Amino acid sequence: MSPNGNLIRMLVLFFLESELHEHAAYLVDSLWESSQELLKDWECMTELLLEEPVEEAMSDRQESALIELMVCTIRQAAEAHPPVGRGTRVLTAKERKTQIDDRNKLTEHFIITLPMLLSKYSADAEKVANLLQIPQYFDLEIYSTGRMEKHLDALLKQIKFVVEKHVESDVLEACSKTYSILCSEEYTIQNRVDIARSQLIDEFVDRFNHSVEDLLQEEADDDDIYNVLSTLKRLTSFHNAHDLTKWDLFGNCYRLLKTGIEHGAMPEQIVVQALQCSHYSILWQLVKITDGSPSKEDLLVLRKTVKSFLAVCQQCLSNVNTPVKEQAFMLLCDLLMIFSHQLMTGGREGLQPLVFNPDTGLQSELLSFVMDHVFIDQEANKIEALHKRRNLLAAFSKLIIYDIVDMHAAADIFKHYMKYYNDYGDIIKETLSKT
Ligand SMILES: O=C(CC1CCCCC1)Nn1cnnc1
Repeated sequence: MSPNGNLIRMLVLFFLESELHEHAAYLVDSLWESSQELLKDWECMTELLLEEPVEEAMSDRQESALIELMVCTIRQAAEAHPPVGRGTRVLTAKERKTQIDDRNKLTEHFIITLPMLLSKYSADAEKVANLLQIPQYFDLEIYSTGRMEKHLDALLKQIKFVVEKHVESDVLEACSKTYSILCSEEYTIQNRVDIARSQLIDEFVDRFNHSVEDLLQEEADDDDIYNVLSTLKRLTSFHNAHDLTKWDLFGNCYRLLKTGIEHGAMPEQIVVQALQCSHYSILWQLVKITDGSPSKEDLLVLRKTVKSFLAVCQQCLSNVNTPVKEQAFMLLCDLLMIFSHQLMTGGREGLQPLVFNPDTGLQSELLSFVMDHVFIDQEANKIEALHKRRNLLAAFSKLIIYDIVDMHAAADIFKHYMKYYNDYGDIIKETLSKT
């Protein structure tokens, strides 16, 4: 009750204060055999999180740490295996039984308690994002079984509050994925969630559209810019896992990107998001066309869309802001692979009119970026920025392998940059081998 409450408070302290466990998931995993009973006292945890003190309060950091530990215990309980990077087998009868029992407990519990947790910590993005990892583990059918419809409403109310209050890409993506899990994985609740999710979108599409018009008709305000970006961010987040094509979003993103090209003065984040959103619209347009039996004119309308967007991403290579370039590049190396001749695989030869070969000028520019932005002269931010450039190359690399860009002019650049390995590598190798 409060005995487990002391232990858990001290366990949060031992995690934070000692750098003996760096990963929460690993700490939990390590203790799991010995301290399962304690680590699945979820009523204790939510209590510690939700109650007000008598004495000694929790500090903001330790609350955060508790939530993270809690989410890790939930996973391990639900999944019944160690986390990614500690894995290795059959569940025994009793282990399976415990898994079903634990899943039931945490679902009933968290259905009721997750809306409350989200309410209290609604503005703490890192906490909210961490809490919204929880529904993926629920036994969704219990939203019907328990006559628990009141708490699904409750959750959806809070998810609405979160998206409405936040712009962080983690928070938003966490929300999107959550609607995703509540939607498609039970018919009973599907109709209810779809109604709440579609009403949410609507409110933002209207705000976005009004804001798009505000900005473009306009001397443009900081408000105008915050409204366009803020709303767009929400929609782009969702547009990855939700098919928002019924709202013609591609049109207003295209206006923001063309205005930015013409007059040069569109904020980098609006441009980056507008690109990402348009891209997501396009992929979803494709999915509807693959799966349906499309006519000639369907294909020809999608083609014109794609040609007009590849034109835009090309032009965006020349944007001063290097995040735009990277995004534009990323999308080019995505799209030119997608609308390659691969598109006519699996008896899909109807799609020929959608195939695109990038011209010489575009291949030259897709070489240019690599010379300028993968291969550059000159803590935690640099190990991250490296893996990005690594991905930018790996995405370019696919175009080389299938002769979509000039495979010889590419390799020439790879020569030029590997020169010091070919000229002095052996000598540097053997030298370091004797020290
Ligand atoms: O947060 C905003 C507006 C917001 C729009 C959605 C995400 C980008 C930023 N502005 N800002 C204030 N101080 N620095 C930037």
